[PDB]
Amino acid sequence: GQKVHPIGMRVGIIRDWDAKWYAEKEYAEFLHEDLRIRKFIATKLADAAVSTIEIERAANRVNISIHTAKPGMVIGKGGSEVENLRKELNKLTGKRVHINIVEIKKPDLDAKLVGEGIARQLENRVAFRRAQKQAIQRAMRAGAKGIKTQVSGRLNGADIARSEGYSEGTVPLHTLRADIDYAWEEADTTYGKLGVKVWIYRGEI
RNA sequence: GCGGGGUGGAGCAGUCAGGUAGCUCGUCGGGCUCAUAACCCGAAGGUCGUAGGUUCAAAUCCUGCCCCCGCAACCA
RNA sequence: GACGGUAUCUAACCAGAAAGCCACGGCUAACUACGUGCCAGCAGCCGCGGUAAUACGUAGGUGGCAAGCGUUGUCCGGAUUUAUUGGGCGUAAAGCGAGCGCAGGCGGUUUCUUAAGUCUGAUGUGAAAGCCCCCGGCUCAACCGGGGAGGGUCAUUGGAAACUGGGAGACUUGAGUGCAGAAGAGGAGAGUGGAAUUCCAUGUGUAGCGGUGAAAUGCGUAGAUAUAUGGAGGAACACCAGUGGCGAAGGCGGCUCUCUGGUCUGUAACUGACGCUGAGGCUCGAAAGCGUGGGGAGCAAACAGGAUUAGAUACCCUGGUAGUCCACGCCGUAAACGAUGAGUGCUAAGUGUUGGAGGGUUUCCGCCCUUCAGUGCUGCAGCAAACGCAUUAAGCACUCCGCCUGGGGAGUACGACCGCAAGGUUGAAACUCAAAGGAAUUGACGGGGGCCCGCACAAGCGGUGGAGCAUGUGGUUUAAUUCGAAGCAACGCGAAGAACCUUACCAGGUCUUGACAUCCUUUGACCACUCUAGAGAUAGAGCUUUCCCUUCGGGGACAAAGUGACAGGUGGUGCAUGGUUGUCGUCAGCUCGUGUCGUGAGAUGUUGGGUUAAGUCCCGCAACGAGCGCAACCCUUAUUGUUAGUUGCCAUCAUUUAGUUGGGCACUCUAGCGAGACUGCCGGUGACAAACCGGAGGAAGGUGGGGAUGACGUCAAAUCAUCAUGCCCCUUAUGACCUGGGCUACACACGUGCUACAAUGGGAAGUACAACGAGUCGCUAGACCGCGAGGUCAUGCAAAUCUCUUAAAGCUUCUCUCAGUUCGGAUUGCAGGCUGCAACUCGCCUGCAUGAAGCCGGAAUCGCUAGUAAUCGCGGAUCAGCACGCCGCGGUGAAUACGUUC
RNA sequence: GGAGGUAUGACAA
Ligand SMILES: [K+]
Ligand SMILES: [K+]
Ligand SMILES: [K+]
Ligand SMILES: [K+]
Ligand SMILES: [K+]
Ligand SMILES: [K+]
Ligand SMILES: [K+]
Ligand SMILES: [K+]
Ligand SMILES: [K+]
Ligand SMILES: [K+]
Ligand SMILES: [K+]
Ligand SMILES: [K+]
Ligand SMILES: [K+]
Ligand SMILES: [K+]
Ligand SMILES: [K+]
Ligand SMILES: [K+]
Ligand SMILES: [K+]
Ligand SMILES: [K+]
Ligand SMILES: [K+]
Ligand SMILES: [K+]
Ligand SMILES: [Mg+2]
Ligand SMILES: [Mg+2]
Ligand SMILES: [Mg+2]
Ligand SMILES: [Mg+2]
Ligand SMILES: [Mg+2]
Ligand SMILES: [Mg+2]
Ligand SMILES: [Mg+2]
Ligand SMILES: [Mg+2]
Ligand SMILES: [Mg+2]
Ligand SMILES: [Mg+2]
Ligand SMILES: [Mg+2]
Ligand SMILES: [Mg+2]
Ligand SMILES: [Mg+2]
Ligand SMILES: [Mg+2]
Ligand SMILES: [Mg+2]
Ligand SMILES: [Mg+2]
Ligand SMILES: [Mg+2]
Ligand SMILES: [Mg+2]
Ligand SMILES: [Mg+2]
Ligand SMILES: [Mg+2]
Ligand SMILES: [Mg+2]
Ligand SMILES: [Mg+2]
Ligand SMILES: [Mg+2]
Ligand SMILES: [Mg+2]
Repeated sequence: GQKVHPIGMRVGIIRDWDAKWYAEKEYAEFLHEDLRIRKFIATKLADAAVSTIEIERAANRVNISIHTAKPGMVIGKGGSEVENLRKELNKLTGKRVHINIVEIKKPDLDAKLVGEGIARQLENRVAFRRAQKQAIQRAMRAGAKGIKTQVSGRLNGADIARSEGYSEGTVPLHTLRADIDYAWEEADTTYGKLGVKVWIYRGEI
């Protein structure tokens, strides 16, 4: 059957909100500025392994923390690239933006990056079994307590869609204390959308 | 000309022996079934071919007339 | 010298004139694009084609072969698929139903002999050409020539002599005879016994009997059935009785006698291979059937009647003829079965039993051992596709016979033989299919079995189906009644808000780089507002008309224009998809790694014994572990310590109409941090286990109550209108703007609701008790106006402070008095109130008037196991306004569960 | 434990 979102289930139990601000009358305004901020960054930094955006609001300011496995690319030479990002965000948001780059250690354990990686390979006509197996290898070598991956759609151009997935170790989706990262990424192929889902189980909380 | 028949959609009673219009299957509506059949429950469908008489009252008795069916309509 | 100026040779000249055919899904060497969309076509077989075809057609490539390449036809091969080499017959095709036997095939030991078979030597011959072998010739090869070899079940002749055969002997083990015993439903004939059924007669006796799931037909007051005593007649033989016995098989069951077959065991006197098998022939051969003559109790095709049923030419019931029985003569077939031909020998064991034999003990009885022949069970080796067989082989061998060669057409046709007939025996082909089949495996299923669970049923309570109305759906209607959902799992569903908007539909009016983007662009503002026209969109006017900066060259931020790329689709396909969801179901399962078993698919684990809500745990186990689920971690609710004490609270105090003010946070409460339940404690049961039963303490006890949490998968289930997206389609349009209409249309059918049908009530008055929640142009106190909906001035509160919000059921009095009513409140008239630019189509509310059906609801059907159902209100999301819906909240608060057949 | 005997359901997918 259908399963609860692994992150939505643990938000407020062991996982915290990414939108780390409070508001009453500007809640609607702030929320949809965040969506424009998140959408803009996902376009500007599509080439950098940007995983988590945390937004904090202090009066007229907007503090934005960007987690990236390629901090050097995001920053650029002498902060050229991030500085061009604050100006673009300042124009977009209409207020002061501070951008904080955070280094993602162990990107092989970050579901979004792993899912994005598998998605890119499928777009290169890489064997879908191969793409998932080597993602599993990297995650386990990085020390994951377990990893689970799945690809759905018209695999290798098959007329009839099907889902093929692989797992290793433990992925206890019902254990609420388990720190299970999840991501869904889409790979657009010649035949249409392929859905890549990744579950990574790190040290339980 | 000799008989037989006209009553609900069809097939039949009731007609002799006057009082109250039904039975069989079917039709329609609802149930039951995944569905159909079977089954269950409700409803509808004729003032008795048609028009006069007799009577307190007729589908019934009397009379006519129109329809439908089997016979006959000529023998050495 | 016909060939003939032919071969051949030499010189010059030019790459110049000289390649195709088939195949490329697998077999099978060779792959991609278009085109086509179960069409056109391909195809040797399997099979391709249903709008993204390496299989159809074309092209480019590629493969094979090449002056050829392919197709068709024919033969051999592959084909062990007629098996001599070289197969089979328990269940796949295949053992004749069984015996007796002529011919034939085969046949024990041995001496001598022969030598037909067999083996061997020599000679003769097996023409030439041809294949093959050497050797030469043509420039090579083909081709030609020379020399050989090979080829015969050949003849003549000389040898050998084991084996088969012939001849003369000998032998005793096979086979038979004798002698001595053993058992038997073996057969035939003639008698005979009891039990029971039926009929008949006679008493007794009185209204039923009989029968089925339930009934009826039937029998009986003309005396039944039952009961007693008898008589008649037919058929079959209870107990004994037993994978017990006998027989070739079919078969044979009371007892007695007469005639008669066979088998088994000892003995070892006799014969001396006399044997085995056996086409063709002959004999026997269940049951049904046939003929002639008897018999006829019971049973029972047919048949009759009664039922069942949609129909029943059935199953069921009541009857009942042939037949079943006897004699004689036919028939000659059966899942005539061990679905396993006969004879012989050989190849572990264990244990029953029938008939014998021998010995060792036992007083006998019997026990012990050895053995023969049957009959069973279990089980090695071996065999087998497996199932299984296994000294009673399906094992290892030899002999003879029968039979088989894909399924269907066929055991049919024709012919023949046999038969009284019914039919039997023998037995094809055309044509057709690419399968039929055996065993085993995993699932699913069963009107199979066992064990369990769930408001599944049962036990209850209240409903739905009837009425009115609300709402969704079908249908119909319509210019449109937008699209989606359809068994559970569509139908108060997407819609948590259709008057306009929404809106996707329709009519009319309109626009064509566009309502919305990006990119180029240009002598920069654009909007905005104003007026006319217009339903409006829109036009035609007036009027204003932009910033950032750097050095002054400009650029960049934004329009707005221009123009071409492009935009735009709630257009299609949820059978191309991602995501999301329902569903089985919070049911307990679903698997993997390694090992092991199996030829194999698979199996094991995961089953078994317990236990649990649970694949929960324990124990056992050819398994040992692991993962996804279960459980736990999370939320809420029930008790409590501590910290905190306002806006919450008021016990001890004084005060106020007031928890008011002072004062205090003690209690309540709010909220963080903690405490508490863990089978932890105790008794019993249990396999020293898991666990179960009860107990104490405790606010809470065994998951405390509830929630969140939904395994691998299932239904090509839902969604291309949330979004996204492959492919397809539209592009002055299927895009876009506007006003109006529609989505709310109504002869009808269904789903879900609401309100009722009254007195456990209606009406009036008085009085009490919640919780979850919401609030800024919002929630609104208080006062005043209005019958009311509400209006007016005005107040507090961005809020455990103010407000919505004095909850309704409830309780206490009064009234009504069973009435379609003082029940019910549909429908309609009139008059108003709000929100809105506007409520005619289409809003909600109010007053007055009006006062419909409905008297508790057919078949059928739904929810619920307690703070639940039932009933009562309250808040919220969407929302200007608008729900009887949805989500949540508290009040009051039951009935029942024996039990698991359905 | 094992063994011989006593109503209906298009076609493709
Ligand atoms: K082909
Ligand atoms: K052979
Ligand atoms: K036989
Ligand atoms: K010889
Ligand atoms: K005898
Ligand atoms: K006879
Ligand atoms: K024996
Ligand atoms: K054939
Ligand atoms: K409906
Ligand atoms: K889907
Ligand atoms: K295994
Ligand atoms: K506390
Ligand atoms: K699409
Ligand atoms: K879409
Ligand atoms: K309703
Ligand atoms: K209703
Ligand atoms: K009262
Ligand atoms: K309106
Ligand atoms: K009702
Ligand atoms: K509202
Ligand atoms: Mg190939
Ligand atoms: Mg082709
Ligand atoms: Mg051959
Ligand atoms: Mg068979
Ligand atoms: Mg057979
Ligand atoms: Mg007979
Ligand atoms: Mg036969
Ligand atoms: Mg024996
Ligand atoms: Mg019940
Ligand atoms: Mg109703
Ligand atoms: Mg659909
Ligand atoms: Mg509209
Ligand atoms: Mg409109
Ligand atoms: Mg689907
Ligand atoms: Mg299982
Ligand atoms: Mg488990
Ligand atoms: Mg076990
Ligand atoms: Mg759980
Ligand atoms: Mg579908
Ligand atoms: Mg689309
Ligand atoms: Mg509607
Ligand atoms: Mg009444
Ligand atoms: Mg329950
Ligand atoms: Mg309640």
